[PDB]
Amino acid sequence: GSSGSSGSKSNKIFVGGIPHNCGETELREYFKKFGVVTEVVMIYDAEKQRPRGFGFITFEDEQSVDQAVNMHFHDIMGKKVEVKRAEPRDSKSSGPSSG
Repeated sequence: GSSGSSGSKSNKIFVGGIPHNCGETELREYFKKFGVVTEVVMIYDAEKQRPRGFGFITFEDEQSVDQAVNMHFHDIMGKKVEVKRAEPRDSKSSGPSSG
C-alpha cells in the first residue's frame, strides 16, 4: 500500500475473503478484465509478509470499480472473493512550518 493519489476520483475497491493462494499477480490478472489495475493494496503483518485474505485494489477508471462492486463476487483459484465499493481515506494534514 502506497500513499500518493491526486485523481479526485477514488477508483479503489475493497477485496475481502481472498484465499491464501491468491496474490497481487492473480488479483490483477483477474481484475484486468474489468478494466486496468493501476495499484494493488494488500493488508498483512510485515513479520509474516503475506496477505491473509483481504485488502484493496485501485483501477484506472472509476468504472472498473462499479463493474466489480456489482458482481460482489469472483472465482479466483477456486475461491469466492468478495468485492465492495471502497472509499478514500488518509491520515495526513497540511502544516504551516516547523514546530
